[PDB]
Amino acid sequence: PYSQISGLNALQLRLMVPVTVVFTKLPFTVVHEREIPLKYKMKIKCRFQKAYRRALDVQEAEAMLDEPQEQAEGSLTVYVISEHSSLLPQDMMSYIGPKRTAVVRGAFNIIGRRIVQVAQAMSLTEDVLAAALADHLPEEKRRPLKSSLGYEITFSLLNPDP
Repeated sequence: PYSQISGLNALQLRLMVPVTVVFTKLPFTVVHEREIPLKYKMKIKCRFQKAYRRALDVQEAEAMLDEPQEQAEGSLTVYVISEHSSLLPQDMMSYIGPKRTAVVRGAFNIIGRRIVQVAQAMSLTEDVLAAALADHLPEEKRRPLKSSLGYEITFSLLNPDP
């Protein structure tokens, strides 16, 4: 398939991260996306799809509210908490827990910027992909191990003087 290969020469990859924001008026479903410049024809564009769902009714909370069945790879789930909810310390405004669950104090642009910052911290920042693709980068960096179908770990104990 020479024609298909030539089409693949310029592949417009876009990456979608399903994030469901839960507030505690209008499901805005705002989408924030950006594209890091690549030196060659192939380009990428990370896309954030925020659901802005209303509530359906800190480590203690996430343990019981998170549904293990509703787990999707590369899908974040943040929870809006009150500006005085005291679930997290008042000096802490964003909480980044494990298992794709976050909490942000607070639709509005000011809070939406916080969700964007938290999502960038937890998924698909420009630096993560810069390591993955470096031949297309316009610039260390290549420290990450390369991709493979398998890896082998060997734990050797050196005993120079038995």
